[PDB]
Amino acid sequence: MLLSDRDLRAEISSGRLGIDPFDDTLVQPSSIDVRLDCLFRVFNNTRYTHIDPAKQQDELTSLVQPVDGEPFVLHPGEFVLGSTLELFTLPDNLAGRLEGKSSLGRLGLLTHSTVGFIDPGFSGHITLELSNVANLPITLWPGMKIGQLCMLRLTSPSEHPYGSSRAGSKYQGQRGPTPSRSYQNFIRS
Amino acid sequence: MLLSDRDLRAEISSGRLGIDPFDDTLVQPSSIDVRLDCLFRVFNNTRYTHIDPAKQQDELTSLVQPVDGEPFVLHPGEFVLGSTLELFTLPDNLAGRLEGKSSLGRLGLLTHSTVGFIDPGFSGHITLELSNVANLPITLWPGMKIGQLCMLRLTSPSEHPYGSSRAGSKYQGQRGPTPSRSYQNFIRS
Amino acid sequence: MLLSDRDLRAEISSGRLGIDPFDDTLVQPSSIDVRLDCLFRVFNNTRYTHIDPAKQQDELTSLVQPVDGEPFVLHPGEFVLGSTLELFTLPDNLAGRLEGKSSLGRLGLLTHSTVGFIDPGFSGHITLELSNVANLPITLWPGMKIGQLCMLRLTSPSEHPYGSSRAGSKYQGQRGPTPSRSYQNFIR
Amino acid sequence: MLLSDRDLRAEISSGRLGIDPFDDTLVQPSSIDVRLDCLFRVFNNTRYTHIDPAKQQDELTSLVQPVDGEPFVLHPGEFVLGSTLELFTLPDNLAGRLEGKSSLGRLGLLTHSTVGFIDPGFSGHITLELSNVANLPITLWPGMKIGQLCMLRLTSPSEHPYGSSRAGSKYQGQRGPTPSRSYQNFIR
Amino acid sequence: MLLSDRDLRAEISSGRLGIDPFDDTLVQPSSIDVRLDCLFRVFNNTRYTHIDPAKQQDELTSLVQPVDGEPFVLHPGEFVLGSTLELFTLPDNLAGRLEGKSSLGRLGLLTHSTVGFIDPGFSGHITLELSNVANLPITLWPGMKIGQLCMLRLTSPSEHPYGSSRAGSKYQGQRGPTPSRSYQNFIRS
Amino acid sequence: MLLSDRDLRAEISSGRLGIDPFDDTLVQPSSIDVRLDCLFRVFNNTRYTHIDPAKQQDELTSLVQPVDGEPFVLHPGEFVLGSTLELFTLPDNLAGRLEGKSSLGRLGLLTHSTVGFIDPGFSGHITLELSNVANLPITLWPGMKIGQLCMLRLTSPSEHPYGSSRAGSKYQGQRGPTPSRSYQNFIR
Ligand SMILES: Cc1cn([C@H]2C[C@H](O)[C@@H](COP(=O)(O)OP(=O)(O)OP(=O)(O)O)O2)c(=O)[nH]c1=O
Ligand SMILES: Cc1cn([C@H]2C[C@H](O)[C@@H](COP(=O)(O)OP(=O)(O)OP(=O)(O)O)O2)c(=O)[nH]c1=O
Ligand SMILES: Cc1cn([C@H]2C[C@H](O)[C@@H](COP(=O)(O)OP(=O)(O)OP(=O)(O)O)O2)c(=O)[nH]c1=O
Ligand SMILES: Cc1cn([C@H]2C[C@H](O)[C@@H](COP(=O)(O)OP(=O)(O)OP(=O)(O)O)O2)c(=O)[nH]c1=O
Ligand SMILES: Cc1cn([C@H]2C[C@H](O)[C@@H](COP(=O)(O)OP(=O)(O)OP(=O)(O)O)O2)c(=O)[nH]c1=O
Ligand SMILES: Cc1cn([C@H]2C[C@H](O)[C@@H](COP(=O)(O)OP(=O)(O)OP(=O)(O)O)O2)c(=O)[nH]c1=O
Ligand SMILES: [Mg+2]
Ligand SMILES: [Mg+2]
Ligand SMILES: [Mg+2]
Ligand SMILES: [Mg+2]
Ligand SMILES: [Mg+2]
Ligand SMILES: [Mg+2]
Ligand SMILES: [Mg+2]
Repeated sequence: MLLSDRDLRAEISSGRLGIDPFDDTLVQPSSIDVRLDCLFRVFNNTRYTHIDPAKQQDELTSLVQPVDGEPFVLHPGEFVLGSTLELFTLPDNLAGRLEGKSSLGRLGLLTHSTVGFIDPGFSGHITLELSNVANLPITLWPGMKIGQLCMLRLTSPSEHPYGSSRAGSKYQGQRGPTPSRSYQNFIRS
Repeated sequence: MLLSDRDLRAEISSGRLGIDPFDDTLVQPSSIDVRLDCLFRVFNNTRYTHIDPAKQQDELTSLVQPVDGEPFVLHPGEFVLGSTLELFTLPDNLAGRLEGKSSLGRLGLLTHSTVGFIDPGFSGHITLELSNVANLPITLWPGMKIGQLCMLRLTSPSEHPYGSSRAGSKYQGQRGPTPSRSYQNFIRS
Repeated sequence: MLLSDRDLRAEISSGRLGIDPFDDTLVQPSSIDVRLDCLFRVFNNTRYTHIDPAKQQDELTSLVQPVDGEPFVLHPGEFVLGSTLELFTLPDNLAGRLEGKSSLGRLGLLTHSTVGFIDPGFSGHITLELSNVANLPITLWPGMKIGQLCMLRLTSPSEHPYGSSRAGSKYQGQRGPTPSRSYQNFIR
Repeated sequence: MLLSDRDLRAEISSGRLGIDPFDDTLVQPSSIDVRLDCLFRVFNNTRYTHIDPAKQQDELTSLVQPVDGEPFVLHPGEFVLGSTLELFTLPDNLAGRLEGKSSLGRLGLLTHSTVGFIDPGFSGHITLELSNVANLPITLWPGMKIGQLCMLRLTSPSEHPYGSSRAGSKYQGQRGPTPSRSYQNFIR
Repeated sequence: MLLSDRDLRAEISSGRLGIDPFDDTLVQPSSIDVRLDCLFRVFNNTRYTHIDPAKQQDELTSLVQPVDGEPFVLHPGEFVLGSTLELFTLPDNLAGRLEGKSSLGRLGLLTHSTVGFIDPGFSGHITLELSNVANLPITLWPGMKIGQLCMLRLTSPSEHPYGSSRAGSKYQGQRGPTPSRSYQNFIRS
Repeated sequence: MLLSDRDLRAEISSGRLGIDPFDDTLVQPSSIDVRLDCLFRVFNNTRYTHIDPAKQQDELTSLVQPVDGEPFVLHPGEFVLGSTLELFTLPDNLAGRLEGKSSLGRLGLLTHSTVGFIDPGFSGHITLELSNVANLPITLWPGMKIGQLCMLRLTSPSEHPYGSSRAGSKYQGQRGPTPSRSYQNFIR
């Protein structure tokens, strides 16, 4: 069951779904448009020879921030991490889905990739995997709309929400473009 | 809540969900298979130096149509825009999700790219961002199944559906592979 | 309507949703984490000049298996097919959605791509389209968590589920990383 | 034996080595700098599925010309054909070698491919295979210096020079960015 | 000083410059056209995580041979190793330079890897680094002309020619597409 | 006319061809092997939208130096600038040609872009355009042999050698991996 605009506003003003800062004009028929932050992470290490999801690789990424008023330039075939301006707090009976915007998709900007679910009980900023598949570089302007977020009802409240210790959650209360933490609790055969 | 085949047909023959032209044999257990049109847009401009979502960039794409009976050839690492053969009209209490087909995915043909939602009240053809990630070119045949569409029930009807002036919608009643219109109402810092 | 952890377990232990082998610690607040198998398919043919979805192209892929304890190395811009360790059986009133994991996405590993739908009544392993978009190769370890699966309620049971002959389904009971079968019943 | 600036000028003003239009300020210590024309060929066909050197493939390329004053934009990983402003006529006792310029190499501009020889007796413009390996598009301005050309003495005059019918030459007197003609006299 | 056709034939028929098999119709005004063999090496290992020129990496390449009458298909952005049909034996007073052919360069086929020089005294087949920069795959036909070879006079014969033990040569008498042997005698800081 | 080993050593020990530091065991039958320095330039700017050879673009590159004993990792499809350990001084009657090494070419390591000419009179280090075309990253070790240099005799001494003001030379006495200076004296 998917929340409409009427029921989204109702969740926000009742304080059960948190969006901060919230702006009413961003509410769309079925979802809410979200905006790009001003910090990015680039993959510009020259020491590592490979990425091993089983190891923590500290210096794999660098923090970059466009000079104010200037854009960040995403080169063709480059991959960077970005963040949402807004902070999201979901209750334990709602699930989120993050999708890109059609306007940007049509330019060749892939805006997350492969990763849907925002878990019930999640609280923090959202990390965005930004990718360019066009043959020109794209200029990203901090504060621009970058994606959109819709809410699904769950059948019943989550027994062990995100951030609870039974779930073993890696990203509760995350801030910037946060690097991968897969080495934590890594399993294999 | 996701509509099954039974309830999809029921929506179509009651005239609340529009598909044109409709073909019953395309209805799947949980979704409906959709077909590729015969118009494409290619990014073959040589004047622009970069893509700026904040500006309208008119001559960024060219319209192309395969000679009849011939295929469109998608080169490895190319990106093109395509369209659906069908025209979709959604009511204000249903939302749509577009996904690729597993048979094509396994060949290295991406269909949706970063984007998912179809808004309640939307009406028109659907633009497809087609990409090739294999190491060989892929021949696309106009009229082929290219993807699939499922419908989600909303919690309550959309207050300000797609195309309504409160939503500020850019694509209502779109026809061919439509270029990006992100410059319209563009916000930033 | 999306099943929570409580209702997922309830489906599994009532035998209506099959996961094999099942492991309870893989159940997440809204979904269940799934693990990578040890067979892959690589696109290393040098005879074909193009891919035609309308023709069956037999030798388009090769089967590869890492030497035991070793990883499979996914090169930047490479595309391979993988499989899930688990075998999934869905009832005819549930649908599934497969998504990647945020920890791996942040590394540049795209796990499926462009396909989300598991059909009511589907039974088999899941084939995964694995892709690397970083500028370094990634080591994939067999048995690692690779993705996650949630379940949606349908409005009513599927009239003609997956694998039923009215649906014309190509992949019922699939085993390894299965090649594309689009040539079957191809329309244009 | 490689001609120096002194001996190059001597060949040009004696009329044995033709450069047209010639400009004396383009002569360098060991070579002569050459300039980019204003016509290009782009590979933007969507009908062909592969390149077969053994077949003539007519519509493989399109002719493009920047609007006057504007640059041609070479995208990262694109490949285009260009031409020299100048027309070169070599005698039958000199051979030419074409190389890029270090100022452009350092920007990521590959300017000819993997080819260097200008055969004795060749006459015509030179086709340039232009390539970008940087991560940003490069703007090429018509009339810019794009490469350089030096001359080697042969041990003795060429018995059957370029363009002679015993050599079987495909490109004698070529004009614009000329598409490949490998299908002519193709052996296998 | 560069040998012309006249002086090339004279070297060949005097037995000082060896080409086997020799074909007179391949002699060009300033060079001699050379043909592609029928064995290739592809880089299709999945165990190594990086290339270290300092280590021998045995299974880095696989030997492949087109089925007879069929072509080898070089994919866009692929890199393979090939060989010359001919076996070259240079004297100790001549140097060779290998270059591609203009007809193939214009199709997007790079025939070697930045490499040029063939050393006085060298004897064997030549390994070719084959590369595709077009957006379509190229079909290479065994026995096709693939490049060309000219000869430069040296100021005086080579004191310690190629293959002599003072030179420390890695490839004397090579046969097929031979993998890199840089690990032999590798120096660093 | 191309100098052999015998005549190269003769030029070096007579002081007319400068190599510093020189090492005799690097002299090869027809050329002299050269070694990689320990500074690189990477193209990691995020402000510029395109490369314009006609404008100086200051912050286009960054200086990077591997931690001592560690390698520099060149990623597939990356492009960096490097330098030669040695400093070359050529006389005004010799020309140089730079080429890669076959052992590295076979690994997928491109070592100069399209260029090759070293001008008579040139003095300084040589800037190397390093490129990776394999599907795995390559580790470059500072001090490794990276390329080779041969010498051609000119017909007669250069009238206006490199670095002379008539030639208008941009790179005389260059030190590290020097960025492009094409904007200087740019014509169009
Ligand atoms: C999303 C996904 C599904 N599947 C499985 C579950 C689906 O029910 C099944 C079919 O997916 P479909 O998208 O329906 O594939 P298809 O429509 O091209 O072929 P068919 O005629 O069988 O419908 O494949 C995968 O194997 N891998 C995946 O990544
Ligand atoms: C997912 C998808 C949607 N659509 C259609 C259906 C959506 O209702 C419509 C708009 O999608 P949006 O994602 O909302 O595009 P937008 O937010 O950038 O622009 P707008 O101001 O109009 O909201 O586009 C496509 O054409 N192609 C696609 O791939
Ligand atoms: C989809 C998405 C989610 N998130 C957030 C919301 C999710 O609830 C949270 C974790 O997503 P998960 O997919 O659950 O990541 P994970 O399973 O690898 O790690 P964990 O142990 O924490 O479960 O990350 C992002 O930051 N970026 C994204 O693109
Ligand atoms: C081939 C090569 C030369 N060089 C040196 C030797 C040359 O004498 C010098 C200039 O090469 P040029 O090719 O002449 O560069 P340029 O013509 O663009 O600039 P200029 O005005 O200086 O002529 O650069 C390198 O630094 N790196 C290289 O890869
Ligand atoms: C190197 C080069 C040469 N040329 C010219 C000068 C050469 O003499 C001519 C042919 O080069 P070749 O290398 O001989 O081309 P080819 O052998 O494939 O064809 P042909 O039968 O004519 O020999 O092309 C270019 O146009 N562009 C270039 O980049
Ligand atoms: C240019 C070229 C040369 N060769 C042959 C002829 C050369 O004399 C020989 C070695 O070339 P080199 O460039 O000298 O290779 P190297 O210095 O890395 O190794 P070595 O210790 O043997 O000198 O390889 C090829 O096989 N393929 C080619 O593309
Ligand atoms: Mg929208
Ligand atoms: Mg289906
Ligand atoms: Mg999880
Ligand atoms: Mg110069
Ligand atoms: Mg020729
Ligand atoms: Mg050597
Ligand atoms: Mg060269």
